[PDB]
Amino acid sequence: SDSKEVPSLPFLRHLLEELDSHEDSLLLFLCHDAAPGCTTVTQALCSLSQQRKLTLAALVEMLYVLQRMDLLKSRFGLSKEGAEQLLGTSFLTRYRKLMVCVGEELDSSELRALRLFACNLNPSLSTALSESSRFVELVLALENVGLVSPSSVSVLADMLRTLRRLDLCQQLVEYEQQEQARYRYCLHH
Repeated sequence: SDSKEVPSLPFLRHLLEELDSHEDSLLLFLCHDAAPGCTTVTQALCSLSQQRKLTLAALVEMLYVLQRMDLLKSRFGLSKEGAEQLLGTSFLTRYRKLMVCVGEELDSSELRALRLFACNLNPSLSTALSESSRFVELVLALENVGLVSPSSVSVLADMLRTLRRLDLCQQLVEYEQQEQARYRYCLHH
């Protein structure tokens, strides 16, 4: 394999010192499928390294999703457009990236309403959610009881529609339709 496409871990751990706790949570969520059981970003990166999934493209996509254009420039010499050329070319899935982005378009009041909608749909979720739960944590909670998955996000779309955020609802409906079409007629990132 070409080592050029694999940044060294030390270079990465140093990069991590630039992210705060919220950003760490978002990255851990992005690595949920590939790095199971991990609780720290360091663990997730090590797991990805072991699988040779921690490529230049993967890191660039992570930084782009986190909107850290400062780090894309300083660490990879890439402008926003340069980074966009790499989107969809790593292990990262459109499902996970979309969920992170939608979460960043919600304010605390909207997030609170969504958590309440979820607990009303399934009261069992109350023990997995609190007033400090982030959107990505709400998504994982829904996934863990089978309400949503990478192939089905209509429950979340419905919740967003109830919130009157038809714009976010539409992004999820369109994603589900795109994923369905890809699976059915192509047998995504």
